[PDB]
Amino acid sequence: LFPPQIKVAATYMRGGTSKGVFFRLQDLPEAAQVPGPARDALLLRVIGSPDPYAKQIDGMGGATSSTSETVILSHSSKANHDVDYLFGQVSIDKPFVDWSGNCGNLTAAVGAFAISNGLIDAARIPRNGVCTVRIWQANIGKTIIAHVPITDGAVQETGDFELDGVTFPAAEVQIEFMNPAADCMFPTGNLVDVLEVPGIGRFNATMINAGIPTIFINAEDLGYTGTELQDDINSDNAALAKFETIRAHGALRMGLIKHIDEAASRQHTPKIAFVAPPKSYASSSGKTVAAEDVDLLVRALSMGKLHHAMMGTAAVAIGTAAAIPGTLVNLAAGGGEKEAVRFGHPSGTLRVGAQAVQENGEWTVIKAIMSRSARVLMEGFVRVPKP
Amino acid sequence: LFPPQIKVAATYMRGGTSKGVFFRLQDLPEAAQVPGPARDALLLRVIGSPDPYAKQIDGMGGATSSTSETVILSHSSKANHDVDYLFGQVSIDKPFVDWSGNCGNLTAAVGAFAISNGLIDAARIPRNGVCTVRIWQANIGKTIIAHVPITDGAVQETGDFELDGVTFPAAEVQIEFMNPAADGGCMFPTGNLVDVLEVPGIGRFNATMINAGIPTIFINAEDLGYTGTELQDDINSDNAALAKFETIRAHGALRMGLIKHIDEAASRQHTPKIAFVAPPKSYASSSGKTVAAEDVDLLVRALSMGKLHHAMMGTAAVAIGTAAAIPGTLVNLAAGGGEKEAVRFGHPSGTLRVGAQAVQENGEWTVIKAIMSRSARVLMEGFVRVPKP
Repeated sequence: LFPPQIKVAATYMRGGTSKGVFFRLQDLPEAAQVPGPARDALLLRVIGSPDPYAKQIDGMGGATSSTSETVILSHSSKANHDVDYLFGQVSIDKPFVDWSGNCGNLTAAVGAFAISNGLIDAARIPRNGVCTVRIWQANIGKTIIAHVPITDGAVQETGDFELDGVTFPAAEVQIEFMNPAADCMFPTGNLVDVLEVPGIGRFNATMINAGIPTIFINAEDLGYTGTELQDDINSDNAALAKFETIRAHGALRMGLIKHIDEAASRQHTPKIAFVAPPKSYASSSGKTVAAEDVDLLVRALSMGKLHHAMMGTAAVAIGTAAAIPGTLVNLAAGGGEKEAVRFGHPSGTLRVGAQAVQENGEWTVIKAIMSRSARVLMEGFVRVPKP
Repeated sequence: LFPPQIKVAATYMRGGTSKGVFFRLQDLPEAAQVPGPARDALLLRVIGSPDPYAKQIDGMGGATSSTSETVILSHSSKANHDVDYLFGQVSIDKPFVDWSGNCGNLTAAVGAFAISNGLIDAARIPRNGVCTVRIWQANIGKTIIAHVPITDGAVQETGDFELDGVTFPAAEVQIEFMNPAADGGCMFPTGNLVDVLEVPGIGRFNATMINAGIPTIFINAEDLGYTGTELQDDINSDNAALAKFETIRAHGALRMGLIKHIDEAASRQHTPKIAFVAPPKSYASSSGKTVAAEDVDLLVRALSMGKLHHAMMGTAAVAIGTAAAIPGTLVNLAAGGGEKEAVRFGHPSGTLRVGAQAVQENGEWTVIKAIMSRSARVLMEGFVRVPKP
């Protein structure tokens, strides 16, 4: 006989409320330097998947969607970009890596990794200040900007900026998702649709493609209040099944898939989320989120479970939808023109800015913005058995 | 002024059904090279604790007891030992690292780490074959042996040996826990093979309390209304059940003499362990595989740090094998009674075989050793980072 494990240079990082394994493209084994089965098999093995035990005890994964994540970065040859970014959502249970979406939380870590690993021109890095990293999000074909603080020519990781869902403070990293609307913001052409879901019921829904394709429904239409924590939903098999059926049909209605059964393998996109007007609740850390602290409540699912905080991509979808009068998100937030919203999720709150402009009946959004943070947890070499 | 993070050389490994962060003593910052608050603070931050979110998203931990684990290894000064092993169980919710126990699953990884990191006399490492690593378990003062395979002067990590609860095969590493009975000491601190554990207002529970591998309270599944086939989802979302187990564990700790006041159990979470046992019965494991009644001698489920464990703690496996070898314990009786040189028990992830050699001496039981096979592999090697202490 059994050959030794191979070593692959890698960095394990927290970005926002997620953890991922990061690779320079050139550090991957040659076979994995192009998309396909060899790359996917390698990433699966690094993470510890597929795992019928659902624990990822034999890999780098943490057995949750927000800890079963891989990133491949390279210097970009594209005009006006520094770094090319591929995000792979590694299935816990299936031998599958999903490449259909971005990861918003890891974006801050992408910027930092790029700087620390020479993927941006040295001339673009100030000695002290803020380095603006232009990221080509290669999964979805979008520009994202990470403003990473620099001290003495190196990434400033540590700091006093707090994120709800991140245990310890770190340096603030401002992110900007440019032109988030898919090249349509509303695939159905409607702000709100009646989603026909065979076997479940009829649901008013806003389906938006900004940040990530997302289906928003009202909490009350599912018997929820919007203050739910993970334990209220993630042990409820019937409830989880209801959510998945809706997501599948939404995917079809959005024209993301050609047929309903594609949703079985395509778990990662679209996302499904429920919204509610402000209401006070204790977050997962025990801290009180007061109704006055937020504009609305949003809970989202990822890979079949209620997410512990909020996906960064879904935060973009929330901010963008809130800015367009008449979406379910906008209405949950009290209606009107909104240039930003702070929403309550299970771990606390998150503020996203998105200014929309109307001209000739159409709504456009130049960018959605939010702050995150990132830090290296471990750097060196991951090992897997010889492929 | 927010200084850069410090870097500490470390290796992240799977050992058995657990993951932990491993350090050579000499690689630690000076202040952390002795037991104390500086060491504990470093390890807490590496793992991502204390974490009110209970997710450990800001460290190396995986938000379960079997993935919130640290190990410090050093050259031994003990006669006939190669390496000293300290295990730190890192609390998820409190700023606390518990040093009162061993970790059995990580023992195979300890052997491998020691060989790979210059802690073993080169004369004892063959170019090819088996390196017998003599480990001084410094938490509990016991000898443990790891037979680590060697190829081309390096640890042979990969192989075809499978463990239930470990996703992928690897090289078999046989482990031997020498003289596992404690010197709340003695093999049976109450002096009885079975006791009646009185928990006023909660129940009366027949129990075997044994100190071998780790102090452990065994009760019969049926006395709790369980069958022994339970999986994590049957217990870990049941706050009533978890509270009941904790009260029983506290009363067992008091009865064993491990604590003097019942309230001490709140801070002393790591030891003793509590487990429940039953005769063989068929069930689907957490992976979906059927464990047939014929495949096992008994069923055992254990809790660790207030949750049903996903597989079995290696220390508790030693307690199971040892108790099973002593005729009349609840474990022995669940396995059909009589002398028993080994048992295969069913846990939530499948089965585990443990052998324990019990021999009479002066009309009293002695247990020479307990043995089992595990495996280990490096997951990531390099440097962990934390903000400057």
